[PDB]
Amino acid sequence: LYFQSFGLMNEKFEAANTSSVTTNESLLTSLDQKAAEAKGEFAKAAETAHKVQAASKEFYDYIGTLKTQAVKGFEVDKETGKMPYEAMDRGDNIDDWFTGDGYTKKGNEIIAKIEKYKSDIKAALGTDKKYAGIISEVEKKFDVSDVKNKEGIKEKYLAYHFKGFPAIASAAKLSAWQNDVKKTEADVYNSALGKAAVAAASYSNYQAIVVLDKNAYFQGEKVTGKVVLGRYDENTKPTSFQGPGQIVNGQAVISLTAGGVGEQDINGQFTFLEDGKNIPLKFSGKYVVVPRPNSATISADKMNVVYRGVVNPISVSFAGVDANKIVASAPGLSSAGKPGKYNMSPGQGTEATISVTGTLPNGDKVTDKKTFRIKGIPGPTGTIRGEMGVVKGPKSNLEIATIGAKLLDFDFEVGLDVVGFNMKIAGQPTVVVTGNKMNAQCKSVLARAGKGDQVTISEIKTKLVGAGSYLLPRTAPVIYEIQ
Amino acid sequence: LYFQSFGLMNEKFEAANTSSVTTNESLLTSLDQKAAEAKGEFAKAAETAHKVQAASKEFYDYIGTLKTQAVKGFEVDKETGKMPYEAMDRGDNIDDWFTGDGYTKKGNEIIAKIEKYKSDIKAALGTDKKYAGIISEVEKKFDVSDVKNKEGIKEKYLAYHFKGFPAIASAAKLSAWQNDVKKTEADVYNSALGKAAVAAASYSNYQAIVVLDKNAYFQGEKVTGKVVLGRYDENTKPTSFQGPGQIVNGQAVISLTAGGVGEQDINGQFTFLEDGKNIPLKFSGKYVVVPRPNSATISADKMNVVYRGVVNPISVSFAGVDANKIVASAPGLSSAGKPGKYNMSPGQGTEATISVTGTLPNGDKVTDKKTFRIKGIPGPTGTIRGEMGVVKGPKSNLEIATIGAKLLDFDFEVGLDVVGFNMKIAGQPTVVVTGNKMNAQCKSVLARAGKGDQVTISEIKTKLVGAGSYLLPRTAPVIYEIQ
Repeated sequence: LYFQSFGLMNEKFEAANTSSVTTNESLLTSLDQKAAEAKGEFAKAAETAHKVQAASKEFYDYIGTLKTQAVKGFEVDKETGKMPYEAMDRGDNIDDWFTGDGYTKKGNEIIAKIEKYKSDIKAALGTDKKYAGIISEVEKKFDVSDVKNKEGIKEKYLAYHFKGFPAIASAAKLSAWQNDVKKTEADVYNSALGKAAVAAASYSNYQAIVVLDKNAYFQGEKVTGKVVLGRYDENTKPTSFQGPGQIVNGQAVISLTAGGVGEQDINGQFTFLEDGKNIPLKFSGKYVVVPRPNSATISADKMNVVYRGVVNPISVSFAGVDANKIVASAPGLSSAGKPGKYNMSPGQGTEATISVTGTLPNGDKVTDKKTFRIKGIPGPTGTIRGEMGVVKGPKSNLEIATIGAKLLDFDFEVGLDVVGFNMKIAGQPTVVVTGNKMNAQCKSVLARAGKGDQVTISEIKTKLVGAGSYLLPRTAPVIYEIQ
Repeated sequence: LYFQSFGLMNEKFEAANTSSVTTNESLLTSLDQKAAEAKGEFAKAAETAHKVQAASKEFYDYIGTLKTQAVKGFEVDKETGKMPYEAMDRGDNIDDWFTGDGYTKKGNEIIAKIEKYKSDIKAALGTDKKYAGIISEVEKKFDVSDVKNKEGIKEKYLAYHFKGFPAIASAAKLSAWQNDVKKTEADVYNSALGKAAVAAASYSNYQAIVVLDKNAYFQGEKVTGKVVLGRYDENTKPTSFQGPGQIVNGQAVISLTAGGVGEQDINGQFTFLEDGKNIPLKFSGKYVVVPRPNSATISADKMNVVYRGVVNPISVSFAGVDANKIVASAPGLSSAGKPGKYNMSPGQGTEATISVTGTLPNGDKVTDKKTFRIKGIPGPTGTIRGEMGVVKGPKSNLEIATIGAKLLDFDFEVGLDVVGFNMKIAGQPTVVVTGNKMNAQCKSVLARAGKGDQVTISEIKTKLVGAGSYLLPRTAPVIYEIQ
């Protein structure tokens, strides 16, 4: 009596099919957008989803053709659109599917179509575990093997399910097959998106990398940095990369010729188009350009000497330390008026040690020292009229002469003054003289001298003026020969 | 006449429900395993999936209770398990759902149960776009508002759908509701896994980082490295991290006190448990420990001197260059037998330039030079019996005396020999002597000398032996005074 119950079942199933076309389209679009934007596995998943789209459509559409044939000759209402369910109690419309016990060319054609759907779905989806349940359900729901009846004899699937059935019951069964196709379809679209995203999120797609803040350290300094999981995937395809390199497996191998001097930046970015928004991941890498070593230390080992009573210029440098962060100290040491330039006037003793402390850019203190031998000024050489050794000329020139002293090859500009000496001519005692000139006593003692006679000037007392004033212990004697 | 068609519909739907319990369990397990292993978004998705599990179960089970009531009093076959479909043409069993036009306490109870299912699903799933279609379908399929009949009057949903219907038709409708619950369930399990994995794969979860091979360069050197997308996500939870730091947002901030000397490694790993396998991502970070600057250059500016005819020891060093990679050259320069130690014996000229080339660890060549002034050996001081100036004693001591030369405060061990001199006593001409001893001519010339008399020894010819032999131009004179 109740054909309305079959009418309602068909109404329910068709409403699910109409709702399904929009929801399945929306799921496919999500997968397409994800594939176009992120590529990799999402492009592999979209390829699968579209193969299943075409196999589901072919079958769904073909089912619609069989439904049309089942409801043939029944006028759908003009406004409501619903068929007269009470009038649909015979399956006369689908008689041409079967001949006697078997099928016609049409019946064998339906079976081959159901078969093609299962085969296509099986081929589109792989052998992958993620899809094994989807396939098993398709093969179960669409198992077209002969059905045993109450007697236990086998009946051909289409005859068993549709032969002599009410037209409305047959339309409801076919609408239920359409529900199964739409369900499987959505299952694949949601399973494909998930399989692809799980693969993209796999920790097999990274390399552990140490990024230290600097690569060179001194002992005791805090080494600082991070260890990150850096993407290492072929399927990682940035929309763009700006920087001194090209993308290979989601990374950029970078190179550049080191800039002039100081701290330098390696700036750029990756951009990713994701869910309609552009994702910029900017970077500012850092390196430093240091000057190459350029200062050798070349010293004469016997020359580490400072003279007492003179201003000894000293140069100080400490490679690896800025000239402004170098401090030299010692007794007798002062600044000379240029960076790293000092003056040493040694105190008492045999050695003078100059100590140097440098402050490194990290604030570290570094120390070195050098010992210089303190030497007394060399003995000057006595002179008569500025000549050394044996001075010749008239007796007259000796009487008005100045007794002096010279320091030969001495690299220091000093003042030398004779404060006394001893004069001697044969036959008369030595005259001790105060001053650098011949006494009235000298001139009288010389009255007896003439051509050939030598006058010795010895025990010359030389006063030096440099950094202080000193009475030098020894000056070489000088001789005058009258001619 | 056909109750078998309703029997088959119910058989189909129940077979889908039995198949669904195992497939939905398998989907939930995948999500649970992923949540336990990778956590983050997969734990958020599993929380959603379990809320929907309990709401679907409550409803599915309650539907089973209504089905039992619909098929009450019908003996299922002992072996086959199938109900007698022909015998089930009345809905007498579910009469207690309705009273007159309305419902009983039981009928209102079914409506409240359907309502609770939709509300629970709506509450379990959020307002998130990924789940908007799932919710819309639940609200559509389970819309329990009054249904307009053929006359256009509204009929209560349960009365319209189940009042006076064949028991087998009512069981099939309820089994179809069960199919909808299982479908929605699977939809949520597959949508939750996908939403979570898409979020985990989002490029918003990275920082672009420059990892250079070194941080310090000289101008012109190839700066080398990579730029990687390093994971920066709170939801990135490694199973373990070994290294000198702790994990914060999928990264490890690392620190250590720099080791002794040379190339050092920062070794460790991240491990991730994924799909039953442990994923080890090992790292070996590199740093170098360099010695702090320790060598100052302290020089006496007036002392950059080398003497002609002597072996002048020179020291050479070049900070930033290994002692074995330093090469010094100059005319007169040779090795002294220790690293960086040389000997200079200058040629002709006023200056000697020592050039130094260093080879840096990268093979680079660095050059510096220093000019030294070449000075002739200072004039020696003449001696009689090894005494300088004015030598006193008997005439006897003068006759057998050796005339010599001394270099005072000369820091070089040389050989000095007198090869000639001039002897002079008053009243007699100068005696020119070959040798360093008093001639027979000298001894005869001295026969006339006595107490008080001075003898001058001048024009001393000194031969020097150092690095070669030289006749020194000037030697200071010496005087003898007989007493």
